[PDB]
Amino acid sequence: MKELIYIEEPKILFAHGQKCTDARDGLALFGPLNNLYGIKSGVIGTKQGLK
Amino acid sequence: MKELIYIEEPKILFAHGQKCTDARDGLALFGPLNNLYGIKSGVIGTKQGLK
Repeated sequence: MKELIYIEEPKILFAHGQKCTDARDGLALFGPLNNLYGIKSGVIGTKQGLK
Repeated sequence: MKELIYIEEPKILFAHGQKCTDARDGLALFGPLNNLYGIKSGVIGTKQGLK
């Protein structure tokens, strides 16, 4: 037989120095790294498409 | 002796549809017309000058 070696799943850091393999799970529980006060979004498109 | 008329003071609109001749008083009581979630301020200068 021929050996296959497994690499440990990398961890991505989130807010408060917390680590988690999953991005969605870690982000939903610990939050993002920096504080964005708000997203002032600009919208361009059809008036029907704005709805 | 010559005539001298007076014009009514102009009013400026604030939040909640409220009007006030002054701006400092108008903001101090009613606030601005639109809401900015936050101001992300970037600073360029010396280390001493950032203090």
